Amino acid sequence: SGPVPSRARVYTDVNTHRPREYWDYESHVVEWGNQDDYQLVRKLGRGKYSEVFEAINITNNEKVVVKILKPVKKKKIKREIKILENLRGGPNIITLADIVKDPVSRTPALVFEHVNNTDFKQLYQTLTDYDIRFYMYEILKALDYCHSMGIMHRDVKPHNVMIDHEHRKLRLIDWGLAEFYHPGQEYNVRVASRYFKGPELLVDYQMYDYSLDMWSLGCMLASMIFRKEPFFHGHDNYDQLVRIAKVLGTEDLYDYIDKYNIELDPRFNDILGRHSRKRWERFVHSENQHLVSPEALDFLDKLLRYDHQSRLTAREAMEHPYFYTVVKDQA
Ligand SMILES: N#Cc1cnn2c(NC3CC3)cc(-c3nnn(CCN4CCCCC4)c3-c3ccc(=O)[nH]c3)nc12
Repeated sequence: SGPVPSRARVYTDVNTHRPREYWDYESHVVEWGNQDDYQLVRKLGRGKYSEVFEAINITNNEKVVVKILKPVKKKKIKREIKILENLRGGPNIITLADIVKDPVSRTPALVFEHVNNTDFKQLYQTLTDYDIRFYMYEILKALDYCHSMGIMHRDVKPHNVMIDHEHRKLRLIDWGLAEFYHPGQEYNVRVASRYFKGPELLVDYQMYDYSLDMWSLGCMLASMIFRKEPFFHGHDNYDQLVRIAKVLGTEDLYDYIDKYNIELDPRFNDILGRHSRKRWERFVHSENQHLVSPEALDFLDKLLRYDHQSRLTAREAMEHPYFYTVVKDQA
């Protein structure tokens, strides 16, 4: 028979209770601003679906970030715009300032608030135990808010986390892969970058939910406290699952497959092997021990579970002893 269905443990029907317009992005009508309000200053980078620039809004002298899109299905641009508008003003969510189009080229561009970011390949190695808890807590506020609003980010990784360390300011960006959660919906598993993909994506289990973001968050926490980037270093999507199995063990994986009646791709049989569940101590050493504590390991263990239903929710994660000092300092 086929796979056993699943439903999100929390915020299951928040979209069902909303008016259709909230989540039916295919019928969203884009509100366009004036492209002449912005002047491109410099290129920040490119990508498969966009080129991004730093720009100046000449009507108020505000520094902005402009993401000029390459050909993308209009429903997907509508999805990103709709999600950004629904989440506007939410804790640590990037602000979509404007949406403009080149009148000649017909090329759309999304205009975002600017964050004076310090690239993670320099910032992360300088972070203290307290910095890691503080910033993890800030990401959790962004995830609990978007999940409570019926949205999964589906692309949580260091590149999508903008940090202005001088001002202790964090923003979760790039909502281009984000989706609305609907109970019973089967989603595309070809989402997220390889190292952050949850087991549900790797075994082709389509009835996933917000908990997908908690796995990616666990991958980020592990890379930060162990200074091991990436934490699960797969050569491809098949080997990515092997890398997780070598840490979490094959027994919990096969119990996960059996529980949801998942048909495993036959390629997996001869590569998964048999592996015991390792203890987190084998990743601890003299140069990372200052970031590792029993509460960091307890929290990590509760995020990195094969069974998406058994991972902490963003709200349960925020109540973890790992954040007691951050919570006390914010009060
Ligand atoms: N939204 C937003 C946003 C706010 N600030 N801010 C900054 N600030 C730093 C300039 C100080 C940079 C970027 C950015 N830089 N490169 N890329 C593109 C991806 N990059 C290409 C080079 C290699 C690594 C991946 C982006 C971006 C913007 C929007 C987006 O949706 N995805 C990504 N985005 C933002």
